[PDB]
Amino acid sequence: DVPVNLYRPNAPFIGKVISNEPLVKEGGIGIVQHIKFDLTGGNLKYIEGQSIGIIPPGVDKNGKPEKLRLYSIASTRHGDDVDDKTISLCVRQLEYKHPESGETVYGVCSTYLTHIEPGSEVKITGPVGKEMLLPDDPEANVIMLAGGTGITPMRTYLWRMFKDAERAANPEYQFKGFSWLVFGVPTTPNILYKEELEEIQQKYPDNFRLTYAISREQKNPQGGRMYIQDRVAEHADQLWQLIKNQKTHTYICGPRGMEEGIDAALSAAAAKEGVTWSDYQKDLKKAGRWHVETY
Ligand SMILES: Cc1cc2nc3c(=O)[nH]c(=O)nc-3n(C[C@H](O)[C@H](O)[C@H](O)COP(=O)(O)OP(=O)(O)OC[C@H]3O[C@@H](n4cnc5c(N)ncnc54)[C@H](O)[C@@H]3O)c2cc1C
Repeated sequence: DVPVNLYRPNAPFIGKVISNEPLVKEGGIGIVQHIKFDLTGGNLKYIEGQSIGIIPPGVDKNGKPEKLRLYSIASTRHGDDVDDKTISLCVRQLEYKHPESGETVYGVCSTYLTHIEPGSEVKITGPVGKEMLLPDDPEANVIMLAGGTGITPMRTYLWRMFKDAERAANPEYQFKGFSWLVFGVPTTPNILYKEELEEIQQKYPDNFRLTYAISREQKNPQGGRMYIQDRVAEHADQLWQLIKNQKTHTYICGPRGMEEGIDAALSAAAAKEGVTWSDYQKDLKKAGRWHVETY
């Protein structure tokens, strides 16, 4: 039922880039791009929460052909234009420091993708992943804990749930539960998809809450920079009360090691009612209701 591995690295899909638009507005840190690809000519179907591979051209430092890098899909099953013809990605350009051979090193596939022109041919594999799937239940609660490009599967959920054209195209999924996004980025220019996320909250104030953790603009109560863990600590009691519902699913996506502060915050909340969180979390993972994808 769930589409998986319709294309594989030995015979990938050759898709064309349609658009490559900036998501980091002026004044932000780094480059993150929304890249849309053409899927006509082949049979690549996908659903929300899945990933695709991109194989970059040329060779590595050892002369061997470059491997795929996995990217979370930014679009719903229908694509951004709700036509069943496209797929989108949300790609950060990886750039880093001076003690790693050279002066500034740029990541291979992400610099390729972030500078790619419309009309160019791309090797696409997949879709992969059954870890970040949205339930078919319209009455489910969805907590979304996103850091940076961790917004990317959250975009696919929130678009399916709340965009007018998506609701018209999906008669079996008219969402009426509650969704909460806690989004951690460094600046207000770095709030990826800000205007559309804020449009959804103004249109659906009882069904979507939007919380920001903006590190260069806000401080936590200890005087340090505001991160996603601090906003989870601020709302730990509320989030635990929602997690107790049998129909609540929680999604964690973003940088590796973000799980640690979220676990500590929900541990203090769960302990007030005599529950050890690390054990309750194991049962949620078993039930398929605690979904993690960090990198
Ligand atoms: C399931 C999954 C989903 C993902 N989704 C997305 C997504 O939606 N958007 C997105 O932008 N990315 C996503 N990523 C990460 C993405 O796959 C690639 O890892 C990333 O884009 C960098 O690939 P590259 O080819 O640009 O870098 P490479 O050229 O392979 O460079 C990466 C390598 O350089 C080193 N390196 C990286 N950062 C540093 C640092 N700060 N200091 C020192 N060394 C470092 C490491 O050796 C690392 O293996 C996802 C990863 C996974 C596993």
